[PDB]
Amino acid sequence: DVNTLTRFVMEEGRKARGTGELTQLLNSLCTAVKAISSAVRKAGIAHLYGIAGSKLDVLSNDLVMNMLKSSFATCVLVSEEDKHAIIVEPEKRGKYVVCFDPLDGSSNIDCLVSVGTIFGIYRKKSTDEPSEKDALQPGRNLVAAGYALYGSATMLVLAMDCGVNCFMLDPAIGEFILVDKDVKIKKKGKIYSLNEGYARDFDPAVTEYIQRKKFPPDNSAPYGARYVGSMVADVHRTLVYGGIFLYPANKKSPNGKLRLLYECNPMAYVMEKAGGMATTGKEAVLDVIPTDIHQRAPVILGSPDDVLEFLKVYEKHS
Amino acid sequence: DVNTLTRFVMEEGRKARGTGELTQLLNSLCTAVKAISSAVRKAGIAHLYGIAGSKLDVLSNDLVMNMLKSSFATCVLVSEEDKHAIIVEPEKRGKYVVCFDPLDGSSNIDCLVSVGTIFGIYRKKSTDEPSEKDALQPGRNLVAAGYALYGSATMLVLAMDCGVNCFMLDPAIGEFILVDKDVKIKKKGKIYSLNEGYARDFDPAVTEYIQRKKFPPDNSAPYGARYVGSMVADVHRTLVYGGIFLYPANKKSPNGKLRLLYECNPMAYVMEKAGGMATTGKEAVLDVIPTDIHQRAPVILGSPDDVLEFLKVYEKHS
Amino acid sequence: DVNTLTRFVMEEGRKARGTGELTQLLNSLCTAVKAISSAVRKAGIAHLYGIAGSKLDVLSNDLVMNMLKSSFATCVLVSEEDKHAIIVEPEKRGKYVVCFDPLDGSSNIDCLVSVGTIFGIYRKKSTDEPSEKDALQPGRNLVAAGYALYGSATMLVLAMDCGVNCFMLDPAIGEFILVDKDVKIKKKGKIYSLNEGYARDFDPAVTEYIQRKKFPPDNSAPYGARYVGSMVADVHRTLVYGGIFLYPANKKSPNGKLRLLYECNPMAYVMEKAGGMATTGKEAVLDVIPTDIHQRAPVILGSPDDVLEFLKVYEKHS
Amino acid sequence: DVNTLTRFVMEEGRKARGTGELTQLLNSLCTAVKAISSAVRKAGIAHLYGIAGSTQVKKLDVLSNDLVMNMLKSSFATCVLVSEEDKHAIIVEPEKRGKYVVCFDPLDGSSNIDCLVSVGTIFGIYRKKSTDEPSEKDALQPGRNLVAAGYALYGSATMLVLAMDCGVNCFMLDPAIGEFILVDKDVKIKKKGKIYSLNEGYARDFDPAVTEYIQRKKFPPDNSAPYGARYVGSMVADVHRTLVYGGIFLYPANKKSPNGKLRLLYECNPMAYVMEKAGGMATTGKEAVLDVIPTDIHQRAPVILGSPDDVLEFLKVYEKHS
Ligand SMILES: COc1ccc(S(=O)(=O)NC(=O)c2cc3c(-c4cccc(NC(C)=O)c4)ccc([N+](=O)[O-])c3[nH]2)cc1
Ligand SMILES: COc1ccc(S(=O)(=O)NC(=O)c2cc3c(-c4cccc(NC(C)=O)c4)ccc([N+](=O)[O-])c3[nH]2)cc1
Ligand SMILES: COc1ccc(S(=O)(=O)NC(=O)c2cc3c(-c4cccc(NC(C)=O)c4)ccc([N+](=O)[O-])c3[nH]2)cc1
Ligand SMILES: COc1ccc(S(=O)(=O)NC(=O)c2cc3c(-c4cccc(NC(C)=O)c4)ccc([N+](=O)[O-])c3[nH]2)cc1
Ligand SMILES: O=P(O)(O)OC[C@H]1O[C@](O)(COP(=O)(O)O)[C@@H](O)[C@@H]1O
Ligand SMILES: O=P(O)(O)OC[C@H]1O[C@](O)(COP(=O)(O)O)[C@@H](O)[C@@H]1O
Ligand SMILES: O=P(O)(O)OC[C@H]1O[C@](O)(COP(=O)(O)O)[C@@H](O)[C@@H]1O
Ligand SMILES: O=P(O)(O)OC[C@H]1O[C@](O)(COP(=O)(O)O)[C@@H](O)[C@@H]1O
Repeated sequence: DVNTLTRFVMEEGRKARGTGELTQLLNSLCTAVKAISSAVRKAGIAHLYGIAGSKLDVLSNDLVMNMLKSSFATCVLVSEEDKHAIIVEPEKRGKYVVCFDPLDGSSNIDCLVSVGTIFGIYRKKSTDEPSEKDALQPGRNLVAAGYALYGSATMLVLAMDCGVNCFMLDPAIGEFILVDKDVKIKKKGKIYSLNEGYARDFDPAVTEYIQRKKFPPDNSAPYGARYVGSMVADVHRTLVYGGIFLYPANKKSPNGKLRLLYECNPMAYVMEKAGGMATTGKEAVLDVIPTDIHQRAPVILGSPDDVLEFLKVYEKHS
Repeated sequence: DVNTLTRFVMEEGRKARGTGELTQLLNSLCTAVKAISSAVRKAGIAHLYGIAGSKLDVLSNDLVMNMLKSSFATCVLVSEEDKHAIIVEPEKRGKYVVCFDPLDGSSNIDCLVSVGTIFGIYRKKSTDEPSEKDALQPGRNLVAAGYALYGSATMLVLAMDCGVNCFMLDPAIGEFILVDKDVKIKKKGKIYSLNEGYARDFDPAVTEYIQRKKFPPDNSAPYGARYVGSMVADVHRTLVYGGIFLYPANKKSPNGKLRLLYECNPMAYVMEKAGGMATTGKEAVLDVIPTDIHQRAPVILGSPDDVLEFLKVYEKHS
Repeated sequence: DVNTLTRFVMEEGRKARGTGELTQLLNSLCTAVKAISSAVRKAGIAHLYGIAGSKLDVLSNDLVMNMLKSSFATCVLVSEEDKHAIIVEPEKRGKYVVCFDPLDGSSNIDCLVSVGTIFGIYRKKSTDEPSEKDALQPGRNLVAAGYALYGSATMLVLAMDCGVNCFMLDPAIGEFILVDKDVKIKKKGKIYSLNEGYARDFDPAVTEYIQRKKFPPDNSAPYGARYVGSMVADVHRTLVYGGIFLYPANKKSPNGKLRLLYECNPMAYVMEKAGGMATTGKEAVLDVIPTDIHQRAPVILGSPDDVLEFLKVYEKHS
Repeated sequence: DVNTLTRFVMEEGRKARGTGELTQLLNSLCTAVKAISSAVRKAGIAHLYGIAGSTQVKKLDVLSNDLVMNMLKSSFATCVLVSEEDKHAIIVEPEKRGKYVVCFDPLDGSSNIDCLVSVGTIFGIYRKKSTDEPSEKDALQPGRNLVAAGYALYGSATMLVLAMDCGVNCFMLDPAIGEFILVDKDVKIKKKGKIYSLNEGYARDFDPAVTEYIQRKKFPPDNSAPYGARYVGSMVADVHRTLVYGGIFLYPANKKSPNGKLRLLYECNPMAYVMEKAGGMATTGKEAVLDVIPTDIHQRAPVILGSPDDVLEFLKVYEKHS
């Protein structure tokens, strides 16, 4: 029996006897994602090249912002693309706070690398007039989170309390189809993913863990290496195949590079609902209390056996 | 003044007062590429999931296999998917021999990684009846070669004598728009790309070259690392951004993993026409005389300064 | 401030404090309509004609049937294609009865004429086992009705107690965009639409009315004539421009050609919700109490002044 | 064996050892038709209604004119272009000139496109017969001189119908891959149909031959079945139905439209040419449409076309009343 993201979230919502706002929100997100995919896939590029006579970052941000605002389900919107939190105008305010990265990985989108949209959804916890402060919530408080991946196909991965579900965008009918239900990550994987160009500034624990993957001391096959350079692609692979992903801290970068509110946390939430783990090396990513909406956080995520092994090496150096 | 693949190839052919076969071939290949892109982007997957009540490898092969047969421009077809060369039926025989990987990278299609269609086109040399022998020419003898990348967008990259030109698929109108003319690769890059999971197996030249990239003995910034794990993706980025790509040999894969006929030679050709290089370490990829349509080869290709640097390391250890 | 059919419908549902089934029903129908639109525009047709080597009646009807069964919102499904009402199996049953024409007008689709999907939705309030007799209801009992027209573009027209709203299918993102709110028909129009090839068989009141259009007796401008031959096209033009559409009785169809349950009633309901009218000559279309799910009715609909003019002529003869 | 428009027109050019200009022209047009089709089907309409806030917006009939004009210019194959939209024939800039003269209606029927009526693009292609600088006069040729002609139909599906001396061929647009698939080869029209098409609102102003012929279609004198009526109001749709089911389509001369309404150069001629190559007929009542020597690029003409027996039957009535 065929299932869409809309049918799926409606049935979850009416079982919880909710007000409808979260379903309104995810439909808006879904619509924005579909438009982003059309633009990423370069539909109508011919017109820009003069076919009739006479920004992807920004257009993606513009779609997520406007679609989310017009949902009447949000009050505060934090985007990688905006210096300050966007306060929804009063007559459109709903009860959710969304943090998102509209087109993650676009830094190298000139080579047609996979990119994605990342989102995490919170309840406003206070009745104060809405402010930046409403996004300064730990990942533990997440209500929903996930990502759209613009890869060889476009897929939305959606994480809630009910688990992780994968919807494939059928572009012929603009409908997100349920194709993988209540997904769970391998307890131990065989791929490791991190940018080894930074090896000279590696934290010595990172160096030892990576060297244990390439030169294991126990009969075992060395892990394979993958590193797309686009987080949504690398994390999604980690979830499908298992294994470990790392953007760790070092001495030039005490807090890693990736941003906690709209990269690290949603991915950490997907991982943990998938039975995986996500650490900074000092604590669970979902346990960090943010003080700045654009703050960075180290992230080591993926299969639990692998993340656990990394923390074993990490502690050995602390 | 807008240009398309069909227009570009017709004009080069009209200028060469040709027979029109290569243009029938490249236009048929374009049709097959667009059907692949639609299918890879999940065209109508909702029918497969029961929307009306009621293999990506195989279909892509069938689309290229049939469209080329149907061009009347080919007589021998070699595909990764087929054990032996396809001999076109006499009624449809043309003068060209085509070696292709129909959906390269698809072993990891489950995580929606970038995939691609790699192709290389030869003129039949022998006057014998057509056979597998006709595909055993050195890459030097290539008339045309290139790839279609199914990434964030679908792009066709075609290399001929005139150079390497890049065409974006506008899926809104199904047309390959010329977006980069007469492309040339950077003289020296800032990215290296190889599966370092086989580090335990690297010969000393690769180990030293890779050490040079993470710990440059000269002041400089270390290279960044990218390994998508799909050759079309990794090579295109190399082309677009510069740098070096490597699949050296290892314990499994003593002759290297990638395929000479329909993976290495097309990419080496694209690269050489772009000002780049492509070596096996011992010789240029295009000088290897094949003996078996599916034989493997080591490959180091990319920006010329980076490949020359690798070869100086190779010599030091030779 | 953009708005979608999905967003519009659940916002009407939230306000009504309803059970959700109507939204699940209409969202499922929307999916069917998007799949039909794609097939109607012949996407994937090249696969039929050999692109890779190796019925719109039936296919559209399968799409509506399964999408409606899948919604859990219907219990009795009457369609043009099926001799009997389809009873939904117990575990998928909802409270709604849907009568539809899955691909109205398709008899002449070999000529690429406009076609569409007509639907009408009644509630069942028996507590008896659902049965075909639950579809024998006057149009007055319609909960919702409308149509999807596959014209130069695809539009869904949806009518409820809150009025008529018009949604454009954006094929780039597979979304139904609200483009015309709370629409109302022109008080009087300038187009009359019917098959004049039945002139030898018209009742004299039909004959007199047509003559008034061609030789206006108040010395106004003659009406223009338009007959696409496809009910959805002809009715939609009537809704947008005003005027009158007629399929009266003739020798081959002594009580009309078009079907009361899933052709006349939905169109009649849409007309009355846009401030137009729909009569059989003797009574309001919506007032007919049917005794057979496939029974036919004469229909005259359009702008109220035009229908009243026909009725003044009809009454002069009865 | 699968055949696209590009492949079918290419192999025709190889057979005749041509310069490639006509193929570059039709490929140009095919690109324009595909862009028009995507816009007609409201491709990115949601941006117009603000899914991304405030950031073409032309009116489709204007977009289509730009699309056809630009593509044809860029084909390097045309010297004089005539459009319904521009009062004067466009002279292609010299750098871009080729041998063909093209007359087209970029989005015919678009007046009612707000009701999502079927619409279409019409074209006819001539060679330049003059030796002078290209001028408007170069498009004042009789339909007889047409090299190729046809139309795109933006109906429930998009289809390009292409007529040349080799006959009439129908190519269905596959929007999934942007390819025109040859689906009906060497089409021919039924010798006699069962549908008549014309705007009967103008009955009061009809010529008496039209009145009689139409009354014959409704009240036949020989116990034949009366014809059915269809009239989309959109020439491309009506003429295509005529090509596929047979029958007759009429926009005839009026008391108040002494020269009909449809434009000779880029509406009647291409439809007349498509009919003639498909085994049918196309008359003004007083001559074959294609024989009319035009003196104005925007002059109009009566046009009766369709099944040969039906047009003939009509002319008998026309000769009786003359
Ligand atoms: C765990 O996953 C979640 C996803 C979404 C949401 S929610 O906040 O967005 N709620 C909805 O979506 C939603 C609720 C609802 C109801 C419904 C039924 C009984 C009680 C109430 N509620 C009161 C009396 O207060 C409502 C009926 C029909 C539809 N329907 O089919 O549209 C509904 N949809 C929450 C959780
Ligand atoms: C470097 O790039 C290439 C790509 C393709 C090819 S080729 O082998 O496929 N030939 C073609 O493409 C091609 C040729 C050609 C001609 C043409 C003109 C004068 C002489 C001849 N020939 C004889 C007298 O024998 C032909 C006219 C119109 C078109 N046209 O616009 O369709 C043409 N297309 C070669 C090289
Ligand atoms: C006139 O137009 C219509 C269109 C649709 C419908 S309905 O019957 O299918 N209802 C729905 O769709 C729908 C209801 C609903 C609720 C909701 C809220 C308070 C009470 C209840 N109900 C109980 C306690 O019993 C439900 C909350 C959120 C969403 N939401 O935004 O998903 C909802 N959607 C009716 C009429
Ligand atoms: C009946 O319908 C028509 C449709 C199209 C045309 S044409 O004028 O546009 N010619 C073409 O299209 C076209 C020609 C051509 C040739 C070719 C071959 C031998 C000689 C010459 N010519 C010289 C020596 O002068 C050319 C080779 C390859 C391709 N090819 O497959 O690319 C070609 N395409 C005319 C009529
Ligand atoms: O180049 P690096 O330092 O390896 O970083 C790659 C990381 O940066 C990101 O591209 C974030 O950068 P963007 O601003 O382009 O979104 C992540 O997707 C990815 O994980
Ligand atoms: O898994 P590895 O050892 O890194 O090898 C990856 C290589 O294998 C390939 O995927 C071969 O392609 P396939 O997926 O078609 O087998 C190349 O694209 C890629 O460069
Ligand atoms: O050809 P006629 O007798 O004028 O009737 C046309 C009517 O028939 C219909 O096409 C219904 O028939 P089909 O659905 O079988 O094609 C209506 O859409 C249209 O109004
Ligand atoms: O409404 P009328 O007078 O019957 O004329 C309709 C005719 O006019 C046209 O619409 C002319 O097209 P335009 O919409 O571009 O004016 C033809 O397509 C059609 O045959």
